[PDB]
Amino acid sequence: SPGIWQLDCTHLEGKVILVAVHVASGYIEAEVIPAETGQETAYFLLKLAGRWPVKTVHTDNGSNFTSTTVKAACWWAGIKQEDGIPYNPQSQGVIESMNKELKKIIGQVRDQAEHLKTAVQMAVFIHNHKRKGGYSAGERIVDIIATDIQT
Amino acid sequence: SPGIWQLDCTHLEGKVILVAVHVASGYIEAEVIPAETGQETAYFLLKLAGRWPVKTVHTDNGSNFTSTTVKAACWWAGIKQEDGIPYNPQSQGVIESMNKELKKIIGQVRDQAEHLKTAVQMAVFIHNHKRKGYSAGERIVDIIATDIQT
Ligand SMILES: O=C(O)c1cccc2ccoc12
Ligand SMILES: O=C(O)c1cccc2ccoc12
Repeated sequence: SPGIWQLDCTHLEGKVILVAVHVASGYIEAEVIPAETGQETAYFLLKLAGRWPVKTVHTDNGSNFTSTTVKAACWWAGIKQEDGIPYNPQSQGVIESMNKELKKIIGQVRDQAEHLKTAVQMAVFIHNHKRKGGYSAGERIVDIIATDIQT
Repeated sequence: SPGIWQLDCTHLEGKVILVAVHVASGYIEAEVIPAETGQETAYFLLKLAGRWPVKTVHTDNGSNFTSTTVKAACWWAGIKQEDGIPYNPQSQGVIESMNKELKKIIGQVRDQAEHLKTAVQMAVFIHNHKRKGYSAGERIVDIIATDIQT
């Protein structure tokens, strides 16, 4: 479904990496923050929704589901906030594996980057460009949404 | 072409807004930074090229064109760096008008945001969703989707 994203928060080097995954394509955006607060999560979702047509977000935990700053940004940006409960459980494993994959890439580039934030963005780039066509996630998200626009 | 972006740096509230415009669609990504440096520009290009299929960037000035750090990020991300000289001169007035438009949006949301960086991101959202009949966000997806199919 073209508008559905999942939030995912993972830890590395005593810092937090906030990830949004476009569930249908596997495409991601990510940022490093010093910790997951509502204010950070709200800003991150605002950035995401100005860049892709975000209709539904599965939030990553109940604090962010509850957070009034996150609810304000979802209201502002037109995003329906949902809980992120894996009523389908293969769903949990998909995210865990991506966190493992991302950290692996971060490790592979870590020495090319002075700051963790550069390595995370190199990781976003390699993730989004990897051919799986085969098509990449970046190709899949564009195809999904462009098919959707023809409606 | 689907892969061509232009960098654009504008100032407001004694801060700098770095903008990348996807030239064919008008779609933008922007960030606030304390000053335009090679390091900031390099990191911004790295983020953009992980998000969209960036093939050529028209750099905004000669310092960023020259910058070793920007050249390094362009190398890493597979981006051809080009100067941004207005070869067709209508190019130029297009950017100035966009900067004026953005700043207008920023003023209209400014009071809903405590920090300039929130207002800038609200402005990117309004800019990219505005219908002109398709929005810039729809145009960039259609352009690149058409591209992928060949
Ligand atoms: O390869 C593509 O067409 C593509 C489309 C949209 C986003 C990204 C990020 C890396 O590649 C892409
Ligand atoms: O509306 C769309 O399909 C769309 C596609 C790609 C990006 C953006 C940003 C807001 O809207 C979009």
